[PDB]
Amino acid sequence: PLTLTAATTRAQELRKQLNQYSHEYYVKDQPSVEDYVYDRLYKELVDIETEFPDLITPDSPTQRVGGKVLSGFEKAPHDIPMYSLNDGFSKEDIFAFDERVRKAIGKPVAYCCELKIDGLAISLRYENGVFVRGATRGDGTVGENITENLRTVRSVPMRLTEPISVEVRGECYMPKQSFVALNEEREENGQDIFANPRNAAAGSLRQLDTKIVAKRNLNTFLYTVADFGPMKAKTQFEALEELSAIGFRTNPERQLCQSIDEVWAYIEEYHEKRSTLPYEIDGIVIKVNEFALQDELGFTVKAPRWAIAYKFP
Ligand SMILES: NC(=O)c1ccc[n+]([C@@H]2O[C@H](COP(=O)(O)O)[C@@H](O)[C@H]2O)c1
Ligand SMILES: NC(=O)c1cnc(OC2CCCC2)nc1N
Repeated sequence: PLTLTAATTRAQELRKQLNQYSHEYYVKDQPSVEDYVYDRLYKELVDIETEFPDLITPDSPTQRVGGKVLSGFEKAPHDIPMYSLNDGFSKEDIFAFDERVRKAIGKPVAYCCELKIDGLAISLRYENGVFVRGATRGDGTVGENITENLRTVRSVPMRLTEPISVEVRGECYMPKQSFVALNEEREENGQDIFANPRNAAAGSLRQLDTKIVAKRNLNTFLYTVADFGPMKAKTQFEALEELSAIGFRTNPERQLCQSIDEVWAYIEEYHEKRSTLPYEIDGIVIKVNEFALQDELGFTVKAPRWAIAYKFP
């Protein structure tokens, strides 16, 4: 037989090994083991959880399939507000942004450049390493609590590597290939298609039945922390490294540019690589890298003064 005692220990072992495999596959996009190895262990875990349902834990990989059905979403306040971004549309707009930054700071300034992921802004809160809240940006100060749905998003860690208390923010999006596939499925079932993957991702995260959301193939890129916790980064480039280090999925295409000249070249570089990417972007986000200089520039009412988004038409 398998006793409750033996199963309690073995279950944790399985959770640890499977989540590590899930990390490599969904977060690093680089699995280490063949699928059949994962499926075999996963099946063993499912058997144990079926026999002893009390052994089911929130960080168990079986829970990714969802199950809960909400009546509605609760309000999710952001005490550290989630701002939006000021826009630029021309090479002149970007150089003018740089001129304003140098005027305010008084010296040449480095920019961390990121692809602008076209999706839904999310905030992920963790207590002692445990996922405890997921939320939409909403209006910047109050969004929707979509914790249950984001449990189904495989790149989102249910328990972090270290027991750290942090809230991080990024983009949840639907990959192109999944957008294509979902719309076909809607065509088959007599449904209106989504106009674009941004809309598909937003309609997905608005679903109240978490079982549907788990089927929707959503993914994430994290790019900032609202509350730092123990985190050590002093620059945006450092933050992105640290975010990867504690277990989040980050976008590999960011670059540290030491002149506005390098910024526009980045912009031209990816303005064309755009088509080759598995996800949609609507532009590029230019951030003053040093956090000390970001604080110095501060925020307007709408947006940070230390950033600008170059939009593609
Ligand atoms: N490390 C791996 O090879 C790995 C990890 C997670 C999921 N998968 C694959 O993804 C598919 C669905 O798995 P999950 O819904 O449990 O994530 C399965 O076919 C599974 O084999 C593979
Ligand atoms: N859509 C994106 O990919 C994206 C959006 N926003 C930001 O930075 C904002 C975060 C709060 C102040 C600057 N970075 C991004 N990469």
